[PDB]
Amino acid sequence: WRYGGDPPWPRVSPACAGRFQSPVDIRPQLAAFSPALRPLELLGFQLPPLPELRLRNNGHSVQLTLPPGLEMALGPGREYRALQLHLHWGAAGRPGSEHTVEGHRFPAEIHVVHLSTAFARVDEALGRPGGLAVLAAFLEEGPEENSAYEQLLSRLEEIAEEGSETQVPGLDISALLPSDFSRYFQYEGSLTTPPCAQGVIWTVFNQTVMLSAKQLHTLSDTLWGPGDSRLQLNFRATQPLNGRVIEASFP
Amino acid sequence: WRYGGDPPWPRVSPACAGRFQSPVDIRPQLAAFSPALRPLELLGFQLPPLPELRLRNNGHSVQLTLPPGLEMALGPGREYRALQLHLHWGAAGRPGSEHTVEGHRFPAEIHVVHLSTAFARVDEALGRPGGLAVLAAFLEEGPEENSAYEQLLSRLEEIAEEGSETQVPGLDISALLPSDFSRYFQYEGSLTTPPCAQGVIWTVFNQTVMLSAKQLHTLSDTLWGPGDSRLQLNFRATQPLNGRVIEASFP
Ligand SMILES: [Zn+2]
Ligand SMILES: [Zn+2]
Repeated sequence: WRYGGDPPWPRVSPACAGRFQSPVDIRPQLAAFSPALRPLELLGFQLPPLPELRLRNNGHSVQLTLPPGLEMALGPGREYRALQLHLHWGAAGRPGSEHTVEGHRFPAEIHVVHLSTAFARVDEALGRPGGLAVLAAFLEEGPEENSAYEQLLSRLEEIAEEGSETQVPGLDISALLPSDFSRYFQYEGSLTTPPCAQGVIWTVFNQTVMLSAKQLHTLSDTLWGPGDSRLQLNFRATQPLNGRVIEASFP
Repeated sequence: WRYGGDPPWPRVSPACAGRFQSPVDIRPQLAAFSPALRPLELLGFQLPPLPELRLRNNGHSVQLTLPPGLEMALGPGREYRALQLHLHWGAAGRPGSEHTVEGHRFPAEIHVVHLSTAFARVDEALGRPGGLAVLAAFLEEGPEENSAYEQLLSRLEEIAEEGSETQVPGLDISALLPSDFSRYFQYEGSLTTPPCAQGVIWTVFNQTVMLSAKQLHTLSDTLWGPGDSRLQLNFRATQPLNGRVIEASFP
């Protein structure tokens, strides 16, 4: 499968034709304030330099495989383990976030994908309610260089080739996300690539993360995808809410 | 195991000492109004007289086995199939609801237990978030004989001894539930008997159902449990919320 080209995604996986897909356009006017939504809690995200982590150009994104012991709770009793993180981006002067806010697309977006602690593997969790959870944050252009992101962005040149990988030092994974874990939107949707399984709990932070213009250019300009094409605009089209209500942890 | 005394339930199932158990004390002023909570949808609950349904004294309650085709939804795409319903009650002049409201225990309680349609079998769903969903309603004393409950209550004499069972005509299962499907409390907890599996979505109706004094007496004073012993006071004590916030579908 590819972005913006065949083969249709429903031909690859029937679930990609589900009613309750991601990403979505977040309309904060239509979000339901839900004071049951408490601040997110992360454990084990401050990684030491060793062991190193695998960073891969899989031809659709750059993906960092996370080690065991990264624990995340959406609440009491809603516990998850982090599996991997990856990024979605655009191209020179063209935004490439997956989620939009009132139709506005942001320059890029980070997804941290987690498995519910009730499941031992991803394939048992696919399509099950709350089986997977994703933490998502928008990346915007800021004045300063983000030093947490520089650790990964400085390594993209090694993995320019489609299907290539490299080992990188452990880093503070939580420093790739916003500092405010109390303000977020939450809704139930899907994986945004095949197999597009539903039951995924998406949490989208209100606060954004700032990268420099150079950093954003490095992200969009360095990697190559399938065919002789640049790996760019690697975001799925907006999917309708279809009656789902997005919750907000703040009024 | 048995209600009242030992064997401590943790000795039978260590799961019963989990952090997120049911039932709980509902305190409506501390419940969180969540406008995303939509009216419950129940289709296929209006059963014809045939085929007949199994009604069983199992020593811990009276349980009606439900046929296939009772579909329930808690939300968009969050669907369930009904498995069975059973009751909890007290004894002469003593209430035996499981859930309580601000300390108040009601005469009795009905539990309609469902399986998430993401799972083929109950055993796969046990311990998985949202795997099972229970619809719970309080039973109260009113001036009139409840016609719906009378179809079950008039058959208890036939199954008085522990482990006996009879066949009853199909009935409208939705007629056992309260008037307003838009007004409920919701939280995540557990089965209230061993094996005390967690991940159970409990939906407790704001409105009650009314049975006559004669009907409540009949429920509490007809069935026999484990030993020459009456089947009475078959409720678990309330359990600490341990940080869980009870949500409400209404302000
Ligand atoms: Zn993604
Ligand atoms: Zn019960």
